[PDB]
Amino acid sequence: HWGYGKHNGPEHWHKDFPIAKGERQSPVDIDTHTAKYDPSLKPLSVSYDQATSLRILNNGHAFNVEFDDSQDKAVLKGGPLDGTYRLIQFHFHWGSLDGQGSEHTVDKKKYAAELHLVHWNTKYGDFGKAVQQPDGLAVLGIFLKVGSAKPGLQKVVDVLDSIKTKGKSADFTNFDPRGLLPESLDYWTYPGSLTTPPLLECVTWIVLKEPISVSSEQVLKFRKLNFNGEGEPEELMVDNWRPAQPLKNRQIKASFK
Ligand SMILES: [Zn+2]
Repeated sequence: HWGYGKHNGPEHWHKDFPIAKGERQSPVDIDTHTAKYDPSLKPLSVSYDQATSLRILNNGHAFNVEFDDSQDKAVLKGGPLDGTYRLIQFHFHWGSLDGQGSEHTVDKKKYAAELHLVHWNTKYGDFGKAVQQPDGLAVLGIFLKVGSAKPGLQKVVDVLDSIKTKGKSADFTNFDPRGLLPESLDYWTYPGSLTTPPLLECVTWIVLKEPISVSSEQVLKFRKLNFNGEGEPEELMVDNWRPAQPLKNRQIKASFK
């Protein structure tokens, strides 16, 4: 169907999803000199103490670590947000080479990968209703660079062998997403979209300034995943990132000077 290849990749998505050419598409390049420091932006509140991970799934485009979102167990508030948003899943985008893989860029710099922690606004009741609203989602984006290992990532890396191909899932309980955060919660924010079809313009993006470091071995394991299902020709799950889209009539704000 849509994907990341030569014949079905991002430049083709507008044919099935015309919002791909819309006014608030993501990702974008973050021009750090043009972003506006906004002193009215509050610190982010990340409350992940009671998070309940359940499962990890290869969906053919990335792998999602899924959470129980039927109660306020893992929530994001504050920052640019005016409500309570519940964590539903996180996943990554990454490259075939360490020099690319992120979706957002910073002064045109591409990082090796990018983590998206996806949350939905509880005033809309469920994720499927939230994506139909302009303030439905809050996505926390975190850049990954290759250097020292991230100890909190290793449990994810080690299960990937069990979900090599599209449609495979595995039990994945007791995973603590706090182990994926950098030290600082300084962030940029702007209004945008899902970065995969259906590309809905429902996201408040919150992109952290500080990257996390992961080891070369950790990202190598991401690159052993497959886009295909079992019993089909092997297509490595790499370069599953959408490039930067036009900023159009949007302002990126910074929580820091
Ligand atoms: Zn994503």
